[PDB]
Amino acid sequence: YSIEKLKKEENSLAKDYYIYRLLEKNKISKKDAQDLNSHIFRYIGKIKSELEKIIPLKPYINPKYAKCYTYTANTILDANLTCQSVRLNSLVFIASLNSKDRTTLAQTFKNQRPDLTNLLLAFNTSDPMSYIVQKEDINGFFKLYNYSKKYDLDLNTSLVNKLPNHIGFKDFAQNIIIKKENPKFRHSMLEINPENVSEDSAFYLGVNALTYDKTELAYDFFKKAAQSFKSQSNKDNAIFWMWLIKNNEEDLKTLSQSSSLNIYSLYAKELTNTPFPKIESLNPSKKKNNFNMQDPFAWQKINKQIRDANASQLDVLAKEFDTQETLPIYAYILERKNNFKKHYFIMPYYDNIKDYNKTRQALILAIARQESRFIPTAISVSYALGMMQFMPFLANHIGEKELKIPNFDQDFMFKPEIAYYFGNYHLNYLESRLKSPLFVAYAYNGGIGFTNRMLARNDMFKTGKFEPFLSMELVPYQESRIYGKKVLANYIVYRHLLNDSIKISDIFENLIQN
Ligand SMILES: CC(=O)N[C@H]1[C@H](O[C@H]2[C@H]3C[C@H]4[C@@H]2OC(=O)[C@H]4C3)O[C@H](CO)[C@@H](O)[C@@H]1O
Repeated sequence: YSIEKLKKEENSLAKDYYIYRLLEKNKISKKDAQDLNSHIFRYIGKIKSELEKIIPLKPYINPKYAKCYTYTANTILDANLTCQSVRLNSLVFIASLNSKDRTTLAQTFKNQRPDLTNLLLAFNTSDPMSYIVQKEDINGFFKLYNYSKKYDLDLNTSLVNKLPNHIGFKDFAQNIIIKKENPKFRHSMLEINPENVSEDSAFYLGVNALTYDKTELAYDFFKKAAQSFKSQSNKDNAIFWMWLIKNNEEDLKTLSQSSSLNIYSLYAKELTNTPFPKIESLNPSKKKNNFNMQDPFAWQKINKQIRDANASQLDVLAKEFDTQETLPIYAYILERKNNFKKHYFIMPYYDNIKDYNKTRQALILAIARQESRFIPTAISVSYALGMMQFMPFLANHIGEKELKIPNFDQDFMFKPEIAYYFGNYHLNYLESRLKSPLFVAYAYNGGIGFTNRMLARNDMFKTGKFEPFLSMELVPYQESRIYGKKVLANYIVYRHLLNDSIKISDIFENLIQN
């Protein structure tokens, strides 16, 4: 489709994908690209940097403060007082000034903006973080952390307990704990009162406390996380820790009776001889309908209707799409429609995988459920394609160089036959090197480079009191940490449905290297 037909379609990730594809093939003229900013659902990342190679946009700065960016560190004392304050938002700017000008600007600002005063005087020292910490300036602490992550220093109880009141705190704690940077910051965060944190912050501080073997503080942190978490999956992750640390059976019972199906609730059910949860069964009699499951545009359309529906338009959609041909959509609508209380694990386009061994089938289906919910024409924000969410680099390399498919286009990933076959091929490569389906899941999402780098560390997936569950919490990419846990649960479930059950404790045992 030409840029002109693309312009007639609604903004969406599909449209973006296709505009990107013209860009990468250099088929968009400077003229085509004029009105094109209005035609991009999500102007971030690749399509942005690619369209800015044609029409650079170097904006934007408000007409108000335009005079203010005509001054440099050399001429800043000639600037009016508003301009002075604007430029001092940048800690790099402040670092650029000489110390005489910092002293002067610091006196100007001590009345109305002592935040500025403190940063100004801080950069007149060999250690700005220490100066800020001594003044207990919370806003300054975070501006310094964002400016430079290499500042590290011990923080007292008074101070650490103020940090969680700032929006930066969560990202700050997550980062330094899973990356294992700022050891003095980490050690100091052992004195945060659990009362003062909640949710993810509380959870990550529980993980922190485990790493220093402070199991009491860890429980309190995990407990506070259990009581505050919005989603049940996260509550469960926290209840599981509560149990592992103390071993109260009230905790494990709550976890075995969870409405959320996840690895922690599954493991707990196994440990308590609780029966496997009820998996729905969808077998629509209706054979097909009008809907083109191979049209990416139709999907994005119907996907917006499903998202933006009262739980009553849903029942109109559910019935419209209650067919064998639109089964993946049916299950998608149903999942939302029953408020995520029912467990849907379909096996669509099964003829394409029925001749693989059942353990392989489970792995493929588990990946596809998380990647796509089995939507053939699914496109991610990084433009990963189809049910198995292949990046176009990898899809083209497999399809052109390896499997030598004739007339291979990357849009072939929209075909179930192909998605499942390339999925099988790529998983074969990963399994043969990594073995565990959890490790395979990490590498399917984050690449095998990152996974091998992680497994080579001697603090990851080794033996230890709290292993392998602690390592699972310390996987360094957030997206991959979450992905693994989910795909693993999907794997258990699908092995079960396939009559190829495995104890999840068996999976956890083979995560440890001896
Ligand atoms: C289409 C899409 O955005 N897919 C992405 C996937 O997101 C799914 C999840 C979260 C949403 C999204 O599409 C769905 O149907 C739900 C299941 O997440 C993965 C990382 O975990 C991504 O690797 C994958 O590309």
